[PDB]
Amino acid sequence: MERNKLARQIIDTCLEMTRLGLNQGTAGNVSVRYQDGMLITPTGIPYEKLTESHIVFIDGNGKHEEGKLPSSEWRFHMAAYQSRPDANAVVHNHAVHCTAVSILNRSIPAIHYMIAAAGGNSIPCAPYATFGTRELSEHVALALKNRKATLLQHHGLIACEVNLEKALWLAHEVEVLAQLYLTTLAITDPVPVLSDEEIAVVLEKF
Amino acid sequence: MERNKLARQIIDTCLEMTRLGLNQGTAGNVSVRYQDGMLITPTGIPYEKLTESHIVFIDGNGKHEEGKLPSSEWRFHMAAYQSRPDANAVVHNHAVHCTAVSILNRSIPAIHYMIAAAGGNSIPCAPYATFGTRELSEHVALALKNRKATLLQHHGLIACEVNLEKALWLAHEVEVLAQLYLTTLAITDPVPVLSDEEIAVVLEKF
Amino acid sequence: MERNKLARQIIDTCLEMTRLGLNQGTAGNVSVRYQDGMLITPTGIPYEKLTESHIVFIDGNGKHEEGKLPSSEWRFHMAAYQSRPDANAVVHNHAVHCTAVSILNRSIPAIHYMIAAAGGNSIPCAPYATFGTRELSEHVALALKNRKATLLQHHGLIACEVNLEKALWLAHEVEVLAQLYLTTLAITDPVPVLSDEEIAVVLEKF
Amino acid sequence: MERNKLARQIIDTCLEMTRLGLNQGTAGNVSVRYQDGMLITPTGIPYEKLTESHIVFIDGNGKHEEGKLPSSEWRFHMAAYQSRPDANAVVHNHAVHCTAVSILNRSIPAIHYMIAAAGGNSIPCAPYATFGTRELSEHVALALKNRKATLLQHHGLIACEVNLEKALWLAHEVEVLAQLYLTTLAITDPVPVLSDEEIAVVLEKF
Ligand SMILES: [Cl-]
Ligand SMILES: [Cl-]
Ligand SMILES: [Cl-]
Ligand SMILES: [Cl-]
Ligand SMILES: [Zn+2]
Ligand SMILES: [Zn+2]
Ligand SMILES: [Zn+2]
Ligand SMILES: [Zn+2]
Repeated sequence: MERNKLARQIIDTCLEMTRLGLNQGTAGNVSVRYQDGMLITPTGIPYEKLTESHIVFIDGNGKHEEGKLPSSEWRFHMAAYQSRPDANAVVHNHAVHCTAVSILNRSIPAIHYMIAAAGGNSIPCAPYATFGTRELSEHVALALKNRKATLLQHHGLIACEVNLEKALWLAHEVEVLAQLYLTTLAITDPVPVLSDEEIAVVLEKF
Repeated sequence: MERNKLARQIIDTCLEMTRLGLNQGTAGNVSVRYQDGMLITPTGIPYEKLTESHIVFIDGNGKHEEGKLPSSEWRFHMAAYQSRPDANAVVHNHAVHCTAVSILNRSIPAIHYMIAAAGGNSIPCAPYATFGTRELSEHVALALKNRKATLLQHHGLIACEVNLEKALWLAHEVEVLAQLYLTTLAITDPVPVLSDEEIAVVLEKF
Repeated sequence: MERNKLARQIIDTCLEMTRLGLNQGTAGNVSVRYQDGMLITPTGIPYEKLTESHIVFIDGNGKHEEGKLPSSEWRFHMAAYQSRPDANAVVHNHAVHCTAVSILNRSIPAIHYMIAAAGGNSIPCAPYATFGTRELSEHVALALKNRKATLLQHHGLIACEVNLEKALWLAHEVEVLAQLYLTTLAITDPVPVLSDEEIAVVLEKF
Repeated sequence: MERNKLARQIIDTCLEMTRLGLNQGTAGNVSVRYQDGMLITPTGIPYEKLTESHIVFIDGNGKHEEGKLPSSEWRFHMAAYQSRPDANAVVHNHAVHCTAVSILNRSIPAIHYMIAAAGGNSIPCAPYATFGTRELSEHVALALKNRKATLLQHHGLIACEVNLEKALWLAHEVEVLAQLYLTTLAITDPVPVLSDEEIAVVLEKF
């Protein structure tokens, strides 16, 4: 674990996240668990201007290194890490389809077998609270108790995994599931779903 | 403030606007406040052929330099500048989702907290008037009185900010909000929204 | 008018058409009026393998040069040229949104002022007939009598103008109008439209 | 037929499949009939890291070469080859629009004349069974009896042809048909379709 290799990967994740079309508009933030705190993207610097030197470190007490301002949404990354001790990377964005489903304040049900990737038969939707607020942190910490990803009402998506690319994958996969959901929901409501049992089998094979 | 640095930035904005997919089809126009008038993109020259020498200057009386024809939609950029004395850059386009919402002649309500970026709890929709017409100018001037962005009925979007990239961001952000609106509107009407008060809090934190 | 400059432009149009996302899937065909016949893209050669030598010439009697097979849809390009003597370039594709509207067998009404670009207050939809059939030719010739573009039922789009880039623009603009149509149609039917008179004014300013 | 030329083409297909936007999210798998077995993409290696050496060979008894793990979905490629003895390439993905239609568990009817490309007047939808399961193999083998492509319920798409690019084309064409279907279905249900007879004519001209 070297501070700079981790910093390079974070910028690469931010770039790749723009490449898949998850980033752009409000823009997300990425972080990796590090030492006692975490390394997180800074607030207000477009991925283009980013460099290893812009990545900020927040320790265990929420104290960030002097002269650097972490993401304005840094509080819930810590809630992510505290809630899922197995997570080493948190990716947060305001991707279009995820955000739209959270505007309807709905969980995404087992419409496709890959939903097992988040750890169960659903992608939850955490209740609304002002961004960067402590109450929002509880909402998300509670949602990630049993799921690796959650939607944030009238907000976006937050997904975590053991490393950055698996976290990016998950986040990207949740956009896909969100889009399949919106698309079929506009034709039939409720949308057909796989039973909990089939999901159990898939979870088994995963 | 150097005429040519500003001209280069305008072409870059036009290029970037095509990159985000806002431009193309009818095509937009960009301008920056300058001296007593403004520097605006010329009518009928695809971003590709553009150069610093094509950027036209219109003074305070609406007089443009000889041999150059400004954008056919130059009149409402002036209405933008006159209405918002704090705006130094106006970006206008006919982006797909913004235009679709203006076809329904609806304002975009507080469906996501970022709507506070336009200065309030909504993105208005100005009434229709022929393009390049003076009546259209009033409609837009009235809409931008209290908002940094407005939709134009059966037309498109017009957004302004203190500089070009913030204006481009806003314009891009309004497309996102427009798309979240259409998507959820096709499933439920009315779409859930944040109360004016929550918006007030966000405006506070912004 | 040099056979090879025209051939290079056609391949460029085919490439650009793929770039805007109009081409791909079934794939389109482009042609330019030439001498007594026309120069048209050949059947079954992906834009990538294309070269000036693949562009085929069909004379006035429908006879093509030996050893080269023109587009399987060459018959209606001739109907385009015969119907609109002012057209020097025909672009045909099976773009997604245009094709979807033609599946509903609906004309696109005056939902946006740019519809005047096709020459009136609507984009018609020609009746169905097997592709490469002579009856299909009449359907399209009749539709282009008074419009520069037309949709083909359960088929796609065909647009013409005085040169290739204006034809490409139009075709691209019709996809935009098609998409605005589908999007608002899924929320309200009928979709609000500009009166014939407003269109008349726009036609005047165009 | 050289093992390595085939391996290079498979990686190129995987890359191109990402380029059209079919791949990404769950990710697909490609294979080519080879000797007594087939050459298939390996499980868990992003197209970027892929190389000729990662392509795995499974013989006729389902035995794969030591030290290499084939795609977790290799069983139904064999069902593809056994069902369609004329197929030499199978492309499988979880493309967005195909998957959404299979979530509704609907076949795609003759909404556009190109549907004849799959061999008839429809694109079927095979019933659900756990991935990599033998029962899923029967479902797909039965569906491909008379069609070159089939959708897999709550899963994705599987298309085959005589070679890789024709298989890629078909797969891409099915996404298009899937999208035209969803789009018009959200406005009218049932969506207008061409009669079996018209399809017969097209099949004739194909
Ligand atoms: Cl549970
Ligand atoms: Cl107000
Ligand atoms: Cl008329
Ligand atoms: Cl049959
Ligand atoms: Zn956020
Ligand atoms: Zn305009
Ligand atoms: Zn065609
Ligand atoms: Zn699969």
